[PDB]
Amino acid sequence: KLLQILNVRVVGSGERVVVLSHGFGTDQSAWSRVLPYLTRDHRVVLYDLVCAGSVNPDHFDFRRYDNLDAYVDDLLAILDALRIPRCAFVGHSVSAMIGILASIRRPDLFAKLVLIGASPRFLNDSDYHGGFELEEIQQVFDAMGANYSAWATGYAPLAVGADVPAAVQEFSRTLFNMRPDISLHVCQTVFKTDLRGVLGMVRAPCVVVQTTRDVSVPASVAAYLKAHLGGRTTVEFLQTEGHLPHLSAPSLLAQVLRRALARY
Repeated sequence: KLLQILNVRVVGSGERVVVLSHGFGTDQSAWSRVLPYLTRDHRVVLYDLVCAGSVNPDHFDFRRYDNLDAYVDDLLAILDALRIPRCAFVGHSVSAMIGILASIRRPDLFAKLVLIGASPRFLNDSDYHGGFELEEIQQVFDAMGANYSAWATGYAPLAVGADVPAAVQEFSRTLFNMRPDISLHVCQTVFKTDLRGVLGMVRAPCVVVQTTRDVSVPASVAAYLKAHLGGRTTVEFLQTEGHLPHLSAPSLLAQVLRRALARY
């Protein structure tokens, strides 16, 4: 079942296992440029989220995946299936949220988290700056429904951030492959998620990767995570911008991953 359905791949080798888990609009191919920096040293597990365009969309149960817990269930089932008792987990965006929840459910299994493009809550609240307002997201949801292709075309370069045409082309490729109803549903699920209250339950050490601008993650979010995450947390800075550094600046991201994954 799950190992086939979610395109699970295990590559490299080592006692140090690391799971790479992609974000919204991409699939595991997003990791392809960083992957060669990890596989000499680590056993690496890749998989696609059930909402990825590279997964048959008829597996997407809208009821089941109404919250991120169901995505955590998939991740845990994959690791249990592979008989992995201990790993480091690298998660981008929605997968950083999944990683946080999964590390709380199973603190035995998650030795270290690396969180990229990460936020505990995207909507603003009283003295909390998430980056988004309700009326704004309502318009986003309408645009995704009215003309998904036009929405995706506009979003891709903004997510990449830096003027890196090859990264825009690549992210667009996978974004256009998400089924639009699934896309909208995931987008809604992420915007209703608020992990602020459970951050202190994370016991794993955490590296939060901050780029110099992310359209979906204000600069203040990383300090917030560092202040509230319950494990030993550091913020590591890349000297370039964007929400998708694994696509736009993979060599630089790989340096941070090699150091973060050295011991755990």
